[PDB]
Amino acid sequence: HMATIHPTAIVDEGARIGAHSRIWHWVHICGGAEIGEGCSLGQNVFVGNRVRIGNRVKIQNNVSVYDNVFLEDDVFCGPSMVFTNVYNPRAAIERKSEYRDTIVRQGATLGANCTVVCGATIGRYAFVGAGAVVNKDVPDFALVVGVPARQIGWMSRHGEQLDLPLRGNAEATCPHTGERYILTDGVCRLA
Amino acid sequence: GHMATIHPTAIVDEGARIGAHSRIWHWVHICGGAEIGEGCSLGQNVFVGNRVRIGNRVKIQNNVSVYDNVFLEDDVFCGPSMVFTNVYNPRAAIERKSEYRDTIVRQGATLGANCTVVCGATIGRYAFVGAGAVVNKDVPDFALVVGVPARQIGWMSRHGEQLDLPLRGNAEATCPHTGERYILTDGVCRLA
Amino acid sequence: ATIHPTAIVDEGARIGAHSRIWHWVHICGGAEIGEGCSLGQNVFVGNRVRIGNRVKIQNNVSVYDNVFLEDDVFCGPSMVFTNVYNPRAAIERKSEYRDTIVRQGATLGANCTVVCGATIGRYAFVGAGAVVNKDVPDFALVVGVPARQIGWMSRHGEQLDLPLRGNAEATCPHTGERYILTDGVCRLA
Ligand SMILES: CC(C)(COP(=O)(O)OP(=O)(O)OC[C@H]1O[C@@H](n2cnc3c(N)ncnc32)[C@H](O)[C@@H]1OP(=O)(O)O)[C@@H](O)C(=O)NCCC(=O)NCCS
Ligand SMILES: CC(C)(COP(=O)(O)OP(=O)(O)OC[C@H]1O[C@@H](n2cnc3c(N)ncnc32)[C@H](O)[C@@H]1OP(=O)(O)O)[C@@H](O)C(=O)NCCC(=O)NCCS
Ligand SMILES: CC(C)(COP(=O)(O)OP(=O)(O)OC[C@H]1O[C@@H](n2cnc3c(N)ncnc32)[C@H](O)[C@@H]1OP(=O)(O)O)[C@@H](O)C(=O)NCCC(=O)NCCS
Ligand SMILES: CC(=O)N[C@H]1[C@@H](OP(=O)(O)OP(=O)(O)OC[C@H]2O[C@@H](n3ccc(=O)[nH]c3=O)[C@H](O)[C@@H]2O)O[C@H](C(=O)O)[C@@H](O)[C@@H]1N
Ligand SMILES: CC(=O)N[C@H]1[C@@H](OP(=O)(O)OP(=O)(O)OC[C@H]2O[C@@H](n3ccc(=O)[nH]c3=O)[C@H](O)[C@@H]2O)O[C@H](C(=O)O)[C@@H](O)[C@@H]1N
Ligand SMILES: CC(=O)N[C@H]1[C@@H](OP(=O)(O)OP(=O)(O)OC[C@H]2O[C@@H](n3ccc(=O)[nH]c3=O)[C@H](O)[C@@H]2O)O[C@H](C(=O)O)[C@@H](O)[C@@H]1N
Ligand code: NA
Repeated sequence: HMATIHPTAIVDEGARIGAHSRIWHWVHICGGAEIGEGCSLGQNVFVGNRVRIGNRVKIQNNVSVYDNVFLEDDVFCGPSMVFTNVYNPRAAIERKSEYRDTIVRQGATLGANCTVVCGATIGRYAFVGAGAVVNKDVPDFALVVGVPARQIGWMSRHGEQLDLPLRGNAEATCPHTGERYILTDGVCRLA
Repeated sequence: GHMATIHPTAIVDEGARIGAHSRIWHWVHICGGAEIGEGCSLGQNVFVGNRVRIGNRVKIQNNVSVYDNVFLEDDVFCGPSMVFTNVYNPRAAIERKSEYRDTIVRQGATLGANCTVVCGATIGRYAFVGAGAVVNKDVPDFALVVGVPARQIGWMSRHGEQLDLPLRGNAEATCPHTGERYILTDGVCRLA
Repeated sequence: ATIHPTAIVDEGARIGAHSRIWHWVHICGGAEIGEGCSLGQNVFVGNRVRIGNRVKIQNNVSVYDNVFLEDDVFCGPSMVFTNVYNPRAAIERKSEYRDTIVRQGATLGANCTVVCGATIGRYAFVGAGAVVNKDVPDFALVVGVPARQIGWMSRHGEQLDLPLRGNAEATCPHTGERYILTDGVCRLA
């Protein structure tokens, strides 16, 4: 049941990778990293030391999970999406002491080639469209697109838009499962 | 010296079909189901899935992952770190391997550096997707599209320069490099 | 320079003291890299490339032929350079490369893209994800697709209290250094 690791991958002494996880070609994981069970890390992923990745997190090719990135259970990182840890980098000024956290909450989907400016929290089951640039917190269930990203709707856990306004108070059901969502002052939650 | 073939660091899985005179560079991984034509170039860290067909003289720059259900015709150009997809609405907790949508890129299309194509879109012959655009709808033959999301702003000749053609209606234009004539018919561009 | 054993640095490449080359980097034999640089995972460097001193290049950056990086340039993770403006696979355009010159202290944010031909000014700052397709003035802060200027960044890397255009003066509070905006061009006084 131990994690399976491609022979071309480099997992540095000390790293913790949970059962049933799968680590693919030319992945490098630093020794501080903690990765849960049933994760998948695609070709050329990088993982830093100051990183916690939960269970069943699927990370596509070419994603660098840097120090100060935290991924909850069931997060999806699409191909070539990009995390950061310094807000205002300058090569002349080492900013390793100024890292900002990026927290991605359970079930959030980070679309292909999106970018997340450090300091943002991405809420539970949020959905960041392909290519978006996130530079503010993303509410639970929010669908955001564009550069920079702006909220255009709400996404059910299953991954389809809810017939719910952005603002105010309202209720709606998932078009697939029928489960109910409540909007209260512009914040969406599961009933 | 000798012509480069397949860099020794590449991994080409048993079964892959690669045409003559193609060049596969450092730390490329090609899956066993893939078919790749003649005269192609695959840059550093390319990935190619199993359910993939790539034509002839397809030039793929570094860091492009040609996933299952992407199909590239002859003379397609994939710019550095452009991005294909195959699931429209991914959720880690919901496996969607039976829900892949095709991305078909027709002959001569150019996909600019760091663009992204949302699966399901078809990219027309000799289309031109500007650097960093995000394509989420079909792109007509010859269309020049830019932006997030991508919008059509012009028409690009086979040579790769804008044609003096309006976006809609009927019109004609000539490429000054080749003298090739183009006809627009109710907003659809073709070579004469 | 210190070079990870998985990196491939082709014979002829010049790499200065105190530089660090990380996992599965490939550097071509014509490249010139200065002192105190850092090249992250899977970086690629072409032959017709000059990279100055103390240039920090994060993972997944391809520094292609005709890209020139001055000292103290920062290239963020997965940012993207180009060298052909209008590529077509059928038409080899290796003779038509356009230069991309990135001047001293400029920062290229994560996952930005620079269309070849642009010059990026000294201490400019290209926001994460921007697509640059025009020259970026010294100290300009630009964001968006395509990139548009929204302010001015000090060397330290925080916005200066200057109008977007016009004539004005400002001081960096971290260093006390003075900036002068003359006819929309910012400089150190
Ligand atoms: C967000 C997404 C799921 C579409 O959701 P949807 O509910 O079907 O939304 P629609 O297509 O109706 O689009 C709604 C609006 O948002 C815009 N939009 C949708 N996705 C967008 C994106 N990624 N970037 C910018 N705008 C986008 C649409 O253009 C439309 O606006 P318009 O009418 O002004 O043109 C899809 O576009 C997307 O980004 N998928 C991600 C695919 C991916 O990253 N997969 C990775 C795994 S392989
Ligand atoms: C599209 C491209 C070829 C320019 O074509 P062009 O016919 O010269 O067009 P122009 O530069 O006149 O631009 C026309 C409009 O489109 C905009 N535009 C052009 N390219 C754009 C891009 N990639 N993204 C967003 N907008 C863009 C321009 O800003 C201009 O708009 P504006 O007048 O409102 O500012 C070029 O910008 C590009 O994207 N090249 C791709 C380079 C590449 O990917 N190379 C990879 C191989 S190394
Ligand atoms: C540019 C940046 C430094 C913010 O600078 P700032 O002076 O704090 O600017 P603000 O956040 O006040 O933003 C000012 C405006 O520009 C917009 N903006 C800021 N950064 C943006 C970006 N990258 N793309 C698009 N828009 C952006 C903001 O949304 C705001 O406009 P709005 O009011 O319409 O929303 C930051 O967003 C950024 O891009 N950092 C780069 C991180 C990176 O690449 N790190 C790499 C090393 S790990
Ligand atoms: C990766 C990281 O967090 N980078 C931040 C950092 O940059 P940098 O150029 O100094 O790099 P870097 O820490 O040396 O690592 C470079 C590469 O070496 C590899 N690397 C490095 C160390 C290690 O122990 N293992 C390893 O694999 C691994 O491949 C790694 O990617 O400081 C910058 C800053 O000051 O603003 C921040 O903006 C950056 N986000
Ligand atoms: C690659 C791919 O098509 N991913 C889709 C997929 O995700 P995932 O995390 O389950 O991955 P994955 O199939 O295990 O392959 C991961 C990596 O392992 C390597 N890989 C994998 C298998 C193989 O035979 N060879 C190989 O190299 C190779 O490097 C590969 O990149 O299911 C998602 C979903 O359900 O929504 C879809 O959104 C994703 N687009
Ligand atoms: C990389 C580069 O500058 N590409 C430009 C080029 O495309 P292309 O497909 O012909 O490639 P390429 O020169 O064969 O190199 C491909 C890969 O082989 C590797 N490579 C290649 C040669 C070499 O000596 N060493 C090496 O590592 C290395 O990994 C390299 O990335 O001609 C196009 C064009 O005509 O418009 C331009 O738009 C492209 N910007
Ligand atoms: Na990218």
